Amino acid sequence: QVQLVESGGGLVQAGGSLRLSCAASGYPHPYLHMGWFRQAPGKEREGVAAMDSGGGGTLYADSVKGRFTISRDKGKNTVYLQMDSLKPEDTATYYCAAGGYQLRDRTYGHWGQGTQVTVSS
Repeated sequence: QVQLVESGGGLVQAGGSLRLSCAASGYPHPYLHMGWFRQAPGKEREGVAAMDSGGGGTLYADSVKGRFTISRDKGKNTVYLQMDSLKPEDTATYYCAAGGYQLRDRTYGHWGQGTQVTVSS
């Protein structure tokens, strides 16, 4: 139904900055949301950021407020995660998801394969 492709991950220095990209098939759902989630080894997956199709509505996990920014290029159907002031504990697989609500992972029915981010001190 909707396929999602993440890019932009890898090794980065602590204190540094990355921008992740998520390309999606078709067009953004008009009322449901697209989100970034992450899952570190041994831990449950957790929401990072989400937004609506207009782009006006955005929501962030407390852990990343003020450091990460979600946005869209409507010129495509690509959503971005700008990640600044990275910390070692931000190390995780980062996933793009579509068709869900806010940071409620169980409401999303489309998930990317995920992209590794490792933050090196």
